Amino acid sequence: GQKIKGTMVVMQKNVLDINSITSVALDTVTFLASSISIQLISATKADGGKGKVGKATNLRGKITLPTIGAKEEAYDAQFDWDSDFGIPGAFYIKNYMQNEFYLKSLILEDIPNHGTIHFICNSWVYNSKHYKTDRIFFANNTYLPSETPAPLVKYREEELKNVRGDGTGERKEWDRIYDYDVYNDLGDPDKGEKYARPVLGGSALPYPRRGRTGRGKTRKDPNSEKPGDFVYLPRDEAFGHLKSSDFLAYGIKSVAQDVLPVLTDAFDGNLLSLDFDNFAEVRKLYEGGVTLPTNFLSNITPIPIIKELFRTDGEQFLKYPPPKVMQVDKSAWMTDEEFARETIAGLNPNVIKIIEEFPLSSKLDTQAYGDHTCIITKEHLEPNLGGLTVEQAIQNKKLFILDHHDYLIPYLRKINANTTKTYATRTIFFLKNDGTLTPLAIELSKPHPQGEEYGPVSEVYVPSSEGVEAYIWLLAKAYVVVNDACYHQIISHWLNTHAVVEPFVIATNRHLSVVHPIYKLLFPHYRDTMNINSLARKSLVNADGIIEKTFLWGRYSLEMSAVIYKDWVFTDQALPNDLVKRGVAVKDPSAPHGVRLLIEDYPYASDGLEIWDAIKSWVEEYVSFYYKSDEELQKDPELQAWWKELVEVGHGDLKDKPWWQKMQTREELVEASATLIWIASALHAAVNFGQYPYGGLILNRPTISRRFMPEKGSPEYDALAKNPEKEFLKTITGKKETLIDLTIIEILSRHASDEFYLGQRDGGDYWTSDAGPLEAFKRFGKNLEEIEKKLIEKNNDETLRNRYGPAKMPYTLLYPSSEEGLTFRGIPNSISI
Ligand SMILES: [Fe+3]
Repeated sequence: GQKIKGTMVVMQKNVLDINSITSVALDTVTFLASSISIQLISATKADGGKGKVGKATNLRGKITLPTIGAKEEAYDAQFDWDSDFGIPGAFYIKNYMQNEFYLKSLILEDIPNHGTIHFICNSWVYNSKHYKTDRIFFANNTYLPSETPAPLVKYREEELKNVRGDGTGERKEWDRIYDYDVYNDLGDPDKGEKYARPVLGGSALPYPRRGRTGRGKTRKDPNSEKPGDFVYLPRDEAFGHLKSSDFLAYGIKSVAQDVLPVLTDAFDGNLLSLDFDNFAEVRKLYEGGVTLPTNFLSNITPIPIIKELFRTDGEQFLKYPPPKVMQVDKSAWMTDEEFARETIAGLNPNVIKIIEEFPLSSKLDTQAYGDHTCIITKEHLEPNLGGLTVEQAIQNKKLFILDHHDYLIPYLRKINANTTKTYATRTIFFLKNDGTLTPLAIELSKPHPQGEEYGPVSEVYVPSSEGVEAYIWLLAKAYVVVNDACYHQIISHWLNTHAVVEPFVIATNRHLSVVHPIYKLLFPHYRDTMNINSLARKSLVNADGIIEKTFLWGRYSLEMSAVIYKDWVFTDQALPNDLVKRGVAVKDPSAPHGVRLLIEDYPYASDGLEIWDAIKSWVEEYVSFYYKSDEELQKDPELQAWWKELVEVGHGDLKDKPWWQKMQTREELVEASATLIWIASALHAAVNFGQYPYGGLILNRPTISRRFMPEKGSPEYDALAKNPEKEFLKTITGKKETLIDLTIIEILSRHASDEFYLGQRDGGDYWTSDAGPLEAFKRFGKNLEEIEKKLIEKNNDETLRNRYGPAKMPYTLLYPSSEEGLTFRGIPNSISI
């Protein structure tokens, strides 16, 4: 059997690059007798206990397959083999070109007595000289460890060592070394000792690990990593995009680095007035944009990813879309039904919980802070429409808190010590008999000037519809949104999804071979996570980044994630566990998902549960194809090393916590897997894709509070009485930070046209050999089609008002699919923004 037809498909560097090529470039084109060489490794025949490798073969072709793909080149080789080489199930490759190419696949056809073999690569191959060992790629055969080809056990073992790479050295672009390190690269201690931030990782501050980058330490701090112009992530975790509009992390680097300078100059040099006057000025943002004169612009130029990214037509511009929560009822945002609806069906839809006892305690110590008990008590909780006692309403599963109190208090002196004036809130909600919630009171806690020990200085507030007191209710509500928007951005979003998924991406690539059942299960749920977190570490959660300067906890934000993380339990992220812990549901096996929801028209948890079991059934089906027993899941060395390093290093600051699955069990594997995918896919989508639709109007979702509350016939109070729009505007997020906020969260809410949503979407039809899982993944994808149909139904039911509101905004967030753009819908597989 003479020649086996290999035919390789690839994408060139200039095609997945934001700048490279013209027309005629860095298009790298005429390939022949060396440019690329391939050796075939044997699955069947050995030399020792290692498959035969067979003769460097040049890529003697270059034309059409003819359905190759958009901007994909395909090569061809005729490999001279026989039979005593055996069947190939792996290959080594060498790039002799200057440029790297994106290798997609290699199909091995016309192999005698055997079928056409598939290699799914989706990896870049840089020049041969960058590598000690040449690139190895296995065929699409899923193999548990004690299921490897005996010529291939040593290449599989060898390949996982090279991805692991020792814990030394400064990492390069072309590398694929997954290793961990603490968050010690957020500060810039050398260019001022005020930009120095603490390490998030270890004894003192618990946190997950980030990808190791190995740059040099700082001059002033030997235990903190210097900044870099390039932040490293394992090469294949940074995805290119065939289209320029889809480099959204690049458009967010370019906000932080490029747009922000211009704004800083325009405000400073007064090309722009520093603060908004009416609420009609704020709405014009979305009606005509941020304008600036020709001469200023033609000098401070260009930043072209803010292209038809913001579609800034002509000139004298920057441009925002009208947010959905303002598209149809412009003032819907003021209404207490929209204020409370958004707790259940908004931007940050999972903080709220049941009230178990009353008064309402403080879980912080009295010798150091005091009596931080809630002063929302009994009197003001019995209103217009509220026949029950507080004691009947908790009895009846009708009274709810939004506690933004105790995590805030130790950090509040510190938060308020400069340009930001704020409270540590608490907010009681009543589930009205109509299925909707409403606010019954807000205690605003202020620090207390005679020390932390005689604090707080609390003030309760209740609904109002009269004169000036209307606006005091509004400002009381904004001091709660302010508290929540930064609990969102940081905890519900950065820590709970982005930050805690990183150790999973790293632990899977280091201990679970690219050929493993479970590597391939998890794998599509990691798409661009390491890339958006490396740019978040460089341009968003850094000393003076967009998150500190735009959101309330400021310089203390990420230090606060570490302490809130002291309480992060992985088990409770699973959506049943979550609901059951907050008390907005109970385990009722008679009920549809095995849980009865106490707030029954809670749109996030209602659609959520539908998507949770859709994920959990598939990973259970999948896992069953590969483990017929708990005792053979235990018998897997890679999997047990995956979970061992994950819980011990990855999230090692909680490594001795009692809730960690110990992976002795197939159901332990199934919930561990499903929780992860939930976090990566649906949770993240729930808390992220509704950021510009809801918080794209600072009125509706204010990020910073600059003044405190007007008291009683105060000059502040009479100024608010005179014109209340302006004093409100003076309390919340002022213009400059409104603009940087808005530009980030708009990009952050966009779906790239090349996005991979849950279902149907992985990389290739032949990502595995196994026919069972392939068809079990089309059924899971059909299942989501069906579930979307049930969700589309609940948004035509005009009975469920919580999924519409004063805002008239059908809660489209957990709809598993979507078109590109800034839809209020779609569930990607992963944290891709
Ligand atoms: Fe995100």
